[PDB]
Amino acid sequence: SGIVQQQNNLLRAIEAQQHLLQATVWGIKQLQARSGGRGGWMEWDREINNYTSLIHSLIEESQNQQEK
Amino acid sequence: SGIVQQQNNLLRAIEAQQHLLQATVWGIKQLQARSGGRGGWMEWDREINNYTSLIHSLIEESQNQQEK
Amino acid sequence: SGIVQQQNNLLRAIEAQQHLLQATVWGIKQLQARSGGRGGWMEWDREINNYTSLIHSLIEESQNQQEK
Repeated sequence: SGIVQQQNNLLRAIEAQQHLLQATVWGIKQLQARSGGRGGWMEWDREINNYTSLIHSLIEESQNQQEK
Repeated sequence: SGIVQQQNNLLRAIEAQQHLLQATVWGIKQLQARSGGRGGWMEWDREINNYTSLIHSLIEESQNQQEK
Repeated sequence: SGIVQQQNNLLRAIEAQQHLLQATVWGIKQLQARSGGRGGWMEWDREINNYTSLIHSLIEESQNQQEK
């Protein structure tokens, strides 16, 4: 199954990009900390965290269905 | 078709990550607004918007070919 | 193979999102340059660059296995 191995490849790419996205978000948080504090960013944090949970969920789902 | 359902899973992950990317971009825009204004960021906005159109396009394409 | 063409579609989406991610990272770097310099961001740069290499690698891998 070149298709299956390829699907794992795409999943790994998404996983890697998620890590990149997380580091990018962290970069922004550090900037916010300088420039203004982070109190006004609670809802933004929530949106990002929620999307992260959604993505992690989909990765697990892919691994779950991959697995048997 | 575990392969097809799995492909939808990957598409959903990309869709979710796009939402995350969009929120992340918004975070940067707010920072730019403080720190310097946004006049010098028109071309950057254009590049991001263009890539967003490209991505939205690919999502629709995937859904289009999914569909029948 | 609607599945194969669809897999290319997903790969293209990831490729496009990578370009978006790269532009987003650049946006943050410019902000850091104003607000504080970039000396303290060497390790962050390294993490992002490393994840970018990992992603580029997976794209090539997908294209490699696509190809024959």
